[PDB]
Amino acid sequence: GAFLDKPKMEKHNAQGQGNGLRYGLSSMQGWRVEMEDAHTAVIGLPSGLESWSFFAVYDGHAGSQVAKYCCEHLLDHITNNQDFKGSAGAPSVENVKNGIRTGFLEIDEHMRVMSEKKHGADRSGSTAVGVLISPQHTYFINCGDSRGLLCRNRKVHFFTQDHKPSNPLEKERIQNAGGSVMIQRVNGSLAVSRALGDFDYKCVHGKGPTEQLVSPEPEVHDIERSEEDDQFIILACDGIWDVMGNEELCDFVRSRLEVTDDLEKVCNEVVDTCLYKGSRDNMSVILICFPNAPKVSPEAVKKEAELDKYLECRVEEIIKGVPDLVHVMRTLASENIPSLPPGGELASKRNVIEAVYNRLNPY
Ligand SMILES: [Mn+2]
Ligand SMILES: [Mn+2]
Repeated sequence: GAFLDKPKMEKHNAQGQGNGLRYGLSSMQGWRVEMEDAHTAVIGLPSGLESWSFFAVYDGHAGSQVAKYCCEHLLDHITNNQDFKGSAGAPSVENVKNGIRTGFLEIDEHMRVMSEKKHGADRSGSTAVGVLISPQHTYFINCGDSRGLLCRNRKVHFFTQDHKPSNPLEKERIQNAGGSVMIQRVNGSLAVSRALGDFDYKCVHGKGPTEQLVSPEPEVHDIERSEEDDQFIILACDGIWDVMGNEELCDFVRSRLEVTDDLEKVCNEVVDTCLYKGSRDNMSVILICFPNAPKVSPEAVKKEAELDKYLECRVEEIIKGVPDLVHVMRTLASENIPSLPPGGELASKRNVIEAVYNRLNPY
């Protein structure tokens, strides 16, 4: 159980475009000794689902094996089961909703036999959150305390409910399986009540797969798509949500979008803003934009240039002693500066403040 001396801030990104979608993503190790986050991003799906897309963030615990496996294989376990292909024509809401349940339980069990057969030593587990997007529906999927949300019409239209042990239904299940919730943890150890893997928590004799201490059962929500009102979707692991709320991040992402159409950069900003707000976990963000996502605005760009220039002068004028960056940040915060990005605050502006500090105090 360890942190690094200094955070690994190297971004891993991806992007793509298709089916009237644009997407960006950013993943960062941060203060943690390991990177155990994984993700999927694919526009255009096999077997006659060309117009479908799928995205997901996977937050691994006690190693990355479960996450990494899910990130390569969860999609086919979901679409290649009889429940997903039940009816004859294109799959229905129930086909999709059940297909995901079956796909989740079947990959979990599949990993359990692989781990048994090969004598595997890892005792890892993983959250999953994502959307499966059809020409007319966004199907949110959640299993764990990773979280996604839909921004529609400038507002938080929907978000996923984190599976926490102390949530009433999860508490009920955990107790009926002969465990308890201590403070916020399953038997005082595990911070999530749902996850793939974690097989040591799925050994309760004579209880179903979905009635163990930790369930792999997903929660699925069908939201009907809205060409006119749908703006963007954020998926991210708990490393983000720990330090930003739904509305905030939603307002922040908007404010960034009005400045770039570069989505990897928007995801970098979210991730950095969070590290600077105190987050010490691995972080991974996916941003998927619909055609009526916020547009780059000339005025917004100008306002950011003006703010940036202002922040640069404030840094120099403060330097006059020679205070360190931590102290300059302190002074700047005490100045109560207007027009900082919404949700992001001073933290979302540290990269500008620090490059300036470095220009003026390089040694
Ligand atoms: Mn993790
Ligand atoms: Mn995490």
